[PDB]
Amino acid sequence: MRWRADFLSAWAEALLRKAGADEPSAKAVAWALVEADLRGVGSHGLLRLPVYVRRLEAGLVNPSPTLPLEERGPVALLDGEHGFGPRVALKAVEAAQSLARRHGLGAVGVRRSTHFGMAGLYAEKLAREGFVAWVTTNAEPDVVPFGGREKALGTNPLAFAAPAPQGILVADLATSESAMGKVFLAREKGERIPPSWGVDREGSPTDDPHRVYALRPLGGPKGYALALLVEVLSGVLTGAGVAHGIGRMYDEWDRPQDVGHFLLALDPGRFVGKEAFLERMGALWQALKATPPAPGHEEVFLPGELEARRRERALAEGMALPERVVAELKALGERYGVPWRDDA
Amino acid sequence: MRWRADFLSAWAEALLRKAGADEPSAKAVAWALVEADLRGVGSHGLLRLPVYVRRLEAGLVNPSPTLPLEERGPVALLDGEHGFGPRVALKAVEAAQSLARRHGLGAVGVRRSTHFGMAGLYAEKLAREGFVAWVTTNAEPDVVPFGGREKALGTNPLAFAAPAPQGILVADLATSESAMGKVFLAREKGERIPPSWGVDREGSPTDDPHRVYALRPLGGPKGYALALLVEVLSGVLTGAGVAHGIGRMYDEWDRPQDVGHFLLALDPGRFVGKEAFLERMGALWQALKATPPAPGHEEVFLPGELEARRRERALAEGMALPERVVAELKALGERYGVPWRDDA
Ligand code: NA
Ligand code: NA
Ligand code: NA
Ligand code: NA
Ligand code: NA
Ligand code: NA
Repeated sequence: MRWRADFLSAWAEALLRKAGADEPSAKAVAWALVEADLRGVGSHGLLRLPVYVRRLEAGLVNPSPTLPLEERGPVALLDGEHGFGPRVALKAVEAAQSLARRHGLGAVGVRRSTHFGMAGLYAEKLAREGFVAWVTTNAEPDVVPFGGREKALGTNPLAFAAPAPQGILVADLATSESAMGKVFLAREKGERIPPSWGVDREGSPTDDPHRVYALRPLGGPKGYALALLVEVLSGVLTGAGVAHGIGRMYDEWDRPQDVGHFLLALDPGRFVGKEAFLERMGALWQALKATPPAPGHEEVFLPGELEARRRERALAEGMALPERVVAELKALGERYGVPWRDDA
Repeated sequence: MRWRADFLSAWAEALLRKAGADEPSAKAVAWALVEADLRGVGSHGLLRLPVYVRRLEAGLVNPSPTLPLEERGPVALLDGEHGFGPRVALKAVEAAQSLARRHGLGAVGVRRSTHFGMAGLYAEKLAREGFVAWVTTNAEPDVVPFGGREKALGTNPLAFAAPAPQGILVADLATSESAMGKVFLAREKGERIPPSWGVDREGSPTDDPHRVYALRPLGGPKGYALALLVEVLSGVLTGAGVAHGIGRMYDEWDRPQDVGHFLLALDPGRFVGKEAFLERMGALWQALKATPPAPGHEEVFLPGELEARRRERALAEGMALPERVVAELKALGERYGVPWRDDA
């Protein structure tokens, strides 16, 4: 069962306004979640709308932040004022590209934000402006450090993007084996998960998403190191919450999260040159596509390539949603007087 | 059998001078390789000296580069002129910290360099100057892309570092399951390797380092995406060799490599603040050390922590080297009239 993305986008925005979010915030969230679904990244799509709205309802999210920005040369600090992550992140994107246009590069350290959805969306937006982009965000601890048995770091994802003649190369990855959102998606779809993703409360691997207590770092020490890099850039460096100091969106309803983000935009025009960069990216892209596939693969794909293909398809045939997610969205619609669209 | 690091360092430098390297280049290489050995990273230690010298002998390395540097605000491009990687990289480090001191951040794109050893060494040096550091380098293809069966990308490692009250957090990781240097080390030590690291020429996993044809990306798609990020920053963006365009240090003796590197230094003083940054890093460090260990672990360690401990120990008790490496170094010493030190 597929749904009209444009209708769901309008619906989500309306529900958010009804819940109290101002116009730019409601649009930013509707955009971030639906865009994720379009690309086939359900872990960061409308599946998240219910908890996002509940956080607002509980008074843990700023519905209309001013978003103070302080510039210092090619560096800028953004105060999210506890606004919705997508709203905060989109302003960070604008600030980063503006700084890069003027100085050749721009770094934005964000504090007091909240879960911002798919990191790749922001990196992609920056790349569409002609910049090489690097975007990171920390999160409440859900992952054991390498060699440890208790949660110490968030899934702390990182995203990177760069323009190419063939399209936008976009990488989006949690530094743990898997993002927690994928565990949530499995729960909604009623599916088992790879047992290497996490362990139960007794430290044993489990393929039951409902029994996952903590996640494991990607490839042991390496994913652990990457999680720390993301933590330093997104949290320590910005003035935002750091690891255990970050409020848990799903478990702590006493105060705002204070999630931090880090965004860096680089102008290739200041390096090898804009035209040269694109031609070189094109040759790299071409080379990867020309690589003979491994068994079980029809061809090699660039990060973001399949996502772009899925988006086009979903915009034409509609986007899919798990029955359980729809049921929750319907209940949410009734709670806020913005009924699920029967024409969607 | 352990050896005096100071004696080996002096020996290597002398052999390099004898082979034709100028003073700064010989010192840079001796430094990079021995420092790697001290930290227990033999994959990037003196094990590499023989091939480095052979590259110089064959006329594929500039023994005394001028190292032209072009600054453009917080960005700078460095022409390695085919000099030894460590020599080129050390100048990049100096340029990066200088730019960061003036602008708050500094990015250096390096082209026409060669294998530079352990990336973590450069990130660490930058962090000791008070900066958050990010260092990457591309390399000739040795890794299959996710979904592919032929080599398309180098092990393309990335390193990150940041100062803390307890020490310097330093992450150093190849984006493939393992670095090729670890495969070489296993060969010298006469040990088997994890079969998940690479495949033989027929595409089958092998635990025999002598039969490894291609390596696999870290955790499939994620390591592949990370390798591309490193390739874009180190190669595409800099004007250096890109993937298949990079000369193979071990297999192609017709022309220089043209390896590229990317270095970024961030001044925390321009973000949350220098003092605040250190205190926050200290709390994060403390939290990780306080995490209960998993079975088989005595405690949780920070990236770079064990490496620092090993360095101190090696400086006091001497550094170890595989018998096969020593034998090759001895043959090298005789070839260049700089005999292996019997007092080492
Ligand atoms: Na209420
Ligand atoms: Na009310
Ligand atoms: Na992804
Ligand atoms: Na010769
Ligand atoms: Na000669
Ligand atoms: Na390492």
